[PDB]
Amino acid sequence: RRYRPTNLEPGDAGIYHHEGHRIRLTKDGRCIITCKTVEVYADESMTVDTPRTTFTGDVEIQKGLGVKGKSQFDSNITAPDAIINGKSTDKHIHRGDSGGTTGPMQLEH
Amino acid sequence: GDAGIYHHEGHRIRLTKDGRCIITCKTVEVYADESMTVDTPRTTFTGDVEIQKGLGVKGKSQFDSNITAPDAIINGKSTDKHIHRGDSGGTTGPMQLEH
Amino acid sequence: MRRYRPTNLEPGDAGIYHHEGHRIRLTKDGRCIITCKTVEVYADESMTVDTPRTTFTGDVEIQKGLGVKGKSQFDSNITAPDAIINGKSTDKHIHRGDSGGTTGPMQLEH
Ligand SMILES: [Ca+2]
Ligand SMILES: [Cl-]
Ligand SMILES: [Fe+3]
Repeated sequence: RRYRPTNLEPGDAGIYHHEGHRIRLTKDGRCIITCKTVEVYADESMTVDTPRTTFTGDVEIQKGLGVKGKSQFDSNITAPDAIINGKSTDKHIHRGDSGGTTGPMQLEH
Repeated sequence: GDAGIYHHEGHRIRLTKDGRCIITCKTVEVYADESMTVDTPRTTFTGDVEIQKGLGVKGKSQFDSNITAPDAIINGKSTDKHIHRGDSGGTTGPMQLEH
Repeated sequence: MRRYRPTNLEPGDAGIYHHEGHRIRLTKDGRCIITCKTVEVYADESMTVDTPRTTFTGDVEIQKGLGVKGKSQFDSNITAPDAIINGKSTDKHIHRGDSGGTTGPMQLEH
């Protein structure tokens, strides 16, 4: 897919490359960047301060993730372990129905 | 002096002292037909984030509030369908709703 | 940081450039490059990134909620106060036991 819009409106402000990619400010408070690739090199940090950020594609995080609010995953997640309320899911047990202990989490069957 | 681009309505992109790049607007739309790469030690979103395809995380993840998912495959084992060796040497049934 | 990359101005470049050396540059072959110490984006309503893949080389912190439509692969441990899996609390889940009764809730590993 190639998307290099060229329309301009009265009052637009921008940075424009002759190949067609650009950064544009236009009416109704909109900033629109249209290009092949965006690279950000920020020595210290990037902050995105907005009520909602949406990524339409895949996201890869090469170090860690922290989330303060609730997370909703619509498809399966995979992890080597999930520590849930201090308890390893991989190795958790239960008090069994005869008052002993079960073995650890096992493969479905 | 600063460098920047400014719209009459008030939104702008500015470069200013101490290596700051500042974008201030109502909406930001980034269209990148191939990819976006953000090379920085820490990225912080102050609001919600929605990812419409998949997520991959190499490092540890810390969720401070509950997560929800149709299944979590933990060390190769379905959480939704997992069982245990029972306390009498048989097998339990699969994960069931809390009592 | 990834260094040793081309940074010299080419014919046709368009940008904004601060005296200190940070910059936003558009260069050949459809490339946009932001180089600085800090990036601060503020969008009063929303930000949308429409791209097949977004990569963050460092840590990410999300201060409100996260939603993911596709599959998620976590290569290291995750931690949460609870995981509601197919409608069932992981923290509090039970099983039918091996003797016709029911087990207690999830307990710490041995
Ligand atoms: Ca039993
Ligand atoms: Cl049992
Ligand atoms: Fe269990």
